[PDB]
Amino acid sequence: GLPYRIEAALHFSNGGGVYAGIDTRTGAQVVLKEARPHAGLAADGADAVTRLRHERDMLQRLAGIDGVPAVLDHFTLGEHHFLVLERIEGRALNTFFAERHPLDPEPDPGKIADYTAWALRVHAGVERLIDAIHARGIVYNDLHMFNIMVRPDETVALIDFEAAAPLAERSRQTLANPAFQAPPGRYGADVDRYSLACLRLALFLPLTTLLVQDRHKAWELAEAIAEHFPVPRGFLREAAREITRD
Amino acid sequence: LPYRIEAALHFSNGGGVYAGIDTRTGAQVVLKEARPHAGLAADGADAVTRLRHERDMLQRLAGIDGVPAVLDHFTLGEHHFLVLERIEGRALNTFFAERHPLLDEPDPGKIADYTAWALRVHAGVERLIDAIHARGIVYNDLHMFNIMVRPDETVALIDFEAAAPLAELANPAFQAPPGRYGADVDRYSLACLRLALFLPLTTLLVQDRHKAWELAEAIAEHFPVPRGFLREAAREITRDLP
Ligand SMILES: Nc1ncnc2c1ncn2[C@@H]1O[C@H](CO)[C@H](O)[C@H]1O
Ligand SMILES: Nc1ncnc2c1ncn2[C@@H]1O[C@H](CO)[C@H](O)[C@H]1O
Repeated sequence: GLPYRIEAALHFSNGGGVYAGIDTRTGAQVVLKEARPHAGLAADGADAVTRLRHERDMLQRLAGIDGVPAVLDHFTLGEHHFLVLERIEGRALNTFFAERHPLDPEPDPGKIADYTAWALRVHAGVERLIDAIHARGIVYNDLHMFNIMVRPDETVALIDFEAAAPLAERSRQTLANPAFQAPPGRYGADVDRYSLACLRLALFLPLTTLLVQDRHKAWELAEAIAEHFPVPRGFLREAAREITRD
Repeated sequence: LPYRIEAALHFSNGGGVYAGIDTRTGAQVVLKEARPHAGLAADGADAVTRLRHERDMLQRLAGIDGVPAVLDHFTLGEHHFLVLERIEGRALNTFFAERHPLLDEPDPGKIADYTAWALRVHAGVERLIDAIHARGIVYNDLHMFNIMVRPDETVALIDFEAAAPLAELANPAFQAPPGRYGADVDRYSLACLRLALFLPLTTLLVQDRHKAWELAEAIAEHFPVPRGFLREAAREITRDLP
């Protein structure tokens, strides 16, 4: 009875799945997230349905922001919740680290300068987006390469908002970034300020060194990037300043 | 150190999965990493805890064809790494958008090729799950996203974080039934998989398990699936309903 044709199974995790579909009335591309309840223990945490409704709430707080997927529809069949979101076209930032990173040992500085400009675009777009989210009273809590969409026109977007929370809440909980240890004792907009600094270095470091080097090496990492990329040098300095503020 | 990360595959609950190559032997490997306190869940488990648990399950299942081997595991500071063998092939869920939508006024030869293919894949999933139970552990996340179809059409399973000993839930297509335990949890998932291989995606998500017999009827009208196959699935899925 649905007006949506589900055409692809993208992901499933913890009672929640993500599918690509089609509005049959308009042909419009959509994304479907759905959740099923789990009667369980408190130690089990929030179930898929509870986390689905929080994400919908957060996306409704952020409606109208360019870079935040719109909520098109929501319904329940029995206790099966469905959340219909607009589909952000483009590629996630983590898929650029496959090819666009091996900037080989000795490459053409034409491509080096082009990449530095490109990376600074992406961080600036992600920062503007994060700023607009803070203006609604929301702190994204999960900023990293796997959540950042790079659209065909080079503008950016963020995919998963299940981890976002109101800014007024004061929570010592810090989610870790793929590259550096979670910073001890941070809340409010400072959590995103930290992830953005991590992203400023990650955009230039090769994947292997990303996972291996810890946050005490940030100063070394900034100086190393400066010698190999034409970055305005205080830009990298300020990232290492933010990552090592404790 | 002895690995070169080539691609960033996924990051969830403070844990990253990366594709890599052993710099010595040149072999393809999968890198999983976790930092302490990261991904702290309501039950006190962090990403290191889950990674330690996944290695334990993989070690108890060593030697089973279809369970990725544990190649390496080490720490770099407080940073834990788990190096697994790369399963070649495609995840079963990527076929559900490519192989079986065109089989809507369809070509009967292709309908038959797909049917024999799906019964082979499901039978291989059955044997893998049987060998795993024999080793005393129950898979818990058996569904199309966890099954790899290798080049030779043999199957493997991919994520063993959810695995647990038989001593001590929801499926993409249907709700988990109340109070099933032991190896019976895995056989419910296998039953759901039987109908899932033959249903269109929208009917999978929309139809609940009260309609199992109806969906089994619908499947036999499009596919040459033996009826006992579909009825064992419908019966197992409804075994505790009015
Ligand atoms: N609202 C949305 N628009 C486009 N893609 C979405 C999406 N929500 C999830 N995805 C897809 O999930 C994967 C990353 O979690 C994929 O990287 C990502 O494509
Ligand atoms: N040993 C392995 N061989 C191939 N792919 C692996 C893998 N381990 C994990 N993946 C891929 O990572 C994602 C989530 O773990 C995907 O679920 C999964 O495709």
